[PDB]
Amino acid sequence: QTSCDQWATFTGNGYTVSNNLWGASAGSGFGCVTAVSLSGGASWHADWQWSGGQNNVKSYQNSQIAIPQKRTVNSISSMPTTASWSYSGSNIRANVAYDLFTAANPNHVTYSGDYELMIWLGKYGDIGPIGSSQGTVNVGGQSWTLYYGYNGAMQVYSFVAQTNTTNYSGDVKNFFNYLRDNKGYNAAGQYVLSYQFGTEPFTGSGTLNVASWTASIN
Ligand SMILES: *[C@@H]1O[C@H](CO)[C@@H](O)[C@H](O)[C@H]1NC(C)=O
Repeated sequence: QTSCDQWATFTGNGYTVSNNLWGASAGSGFGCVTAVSLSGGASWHADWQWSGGQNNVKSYQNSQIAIPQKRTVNSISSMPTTASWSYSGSNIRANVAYDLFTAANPNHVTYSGDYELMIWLGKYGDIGPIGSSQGTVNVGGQSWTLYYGYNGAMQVYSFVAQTNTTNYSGDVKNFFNYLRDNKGYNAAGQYVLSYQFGTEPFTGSGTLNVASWTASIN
């Protein structure tokens, strides 16, 4: 279905599509989400138009998978995912990214945590991730510009693709493994609270079409 309501969600078959316009207050405009199909993955698209709040994210329209029982990062064997998307619009200042929160407390709220892991498959405009660049890193056979910094008490790591990656296939476990082995990330004690994919827009007008998205925890 379709909806532009601030907190609309469409759930089914282990997937949830959310408008999640948490930053609508920061500007003028709208955001709508359309869930086409949630069978064997999520096919959907987000449409929006925003002005004002130059560097304030207006929302994170996204698709995510249900996680019945939280497990530690190290205990998980693989977190495979595939994504086929495209962005159209004008003066697009936004990204396309996976978003995952982890915390030592397995019952932690799922929209935040000790850490936030982002994987930006796309980056439009002069927008910037939380923190500062830590340089280039290789994960899953692809190069990424890694960003790190605090957003309050929470630590945020953002792996930003160096070219828009519209057809992606990877294992999120590779990213956690990188942090565990290079940043002292406590993979043994951190639980994966969420596994999401969507777009954080700032200004402009755009439509993120997600022809296909799959994600799972094994
Ligand atoms: C993604 O595509 C837009 C539009 O061509 C471009 O401006 C931007 O630099 C690209 N981003 C990356 C990470 O290549």
